[PDB]
Amino acid sequence: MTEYKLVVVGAVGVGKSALTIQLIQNHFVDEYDPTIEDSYRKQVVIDGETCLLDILDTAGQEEYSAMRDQYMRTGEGFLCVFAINNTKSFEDIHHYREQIKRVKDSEDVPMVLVGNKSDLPSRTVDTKQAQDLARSYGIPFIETSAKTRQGVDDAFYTLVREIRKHKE
Ligand SMILES: COc1ccc2[nH]cc(CN(C)C)c2c1
Repeated sequence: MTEYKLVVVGAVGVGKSALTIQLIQNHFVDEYDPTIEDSYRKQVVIDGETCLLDILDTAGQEEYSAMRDQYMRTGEGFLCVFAINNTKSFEDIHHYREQIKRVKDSEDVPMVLVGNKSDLPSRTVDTKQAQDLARSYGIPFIETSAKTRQGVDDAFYTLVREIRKHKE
């Protein structure tokens, strides 16, 4: 069995744990908890292929800068989930992108753009502009609300598809 190695990163006020737990045990928590290092490993079926995903939830606080630059070339995919309600996290993505490219040492890298809190009428991040920004890198942008769970399953399939395309 192929063990997929990926991590979940994001800014403050995104609610990353809402999306992870939703797929892990189908549960949604409204409470906010700054998960520093929480393991979310589960058997996932991708295209009829049951595999083990080493999913880890990591917080992106400035308190851990050196620790965050310690190692990065040990992950296949970096789940960068932002919130459509947080315009800061949307613009911050550029910084994260630059960081990834710097360490990856390669431009050929499969990535996707998923946004959380799409169930909020308080939209700050425009989908049109997001599409343009995503198309600049060649990555797809999908709105994935954890509360109602809209297009989250399908989004995960596409995320892994690009990784498989990179494999072969
Ligand atoms: C770079 O740190 C990473 C990246 C991806 C990973 N997949 C699995 C692991 C290890 N696991 C114990 C979290 C991991 C670490």
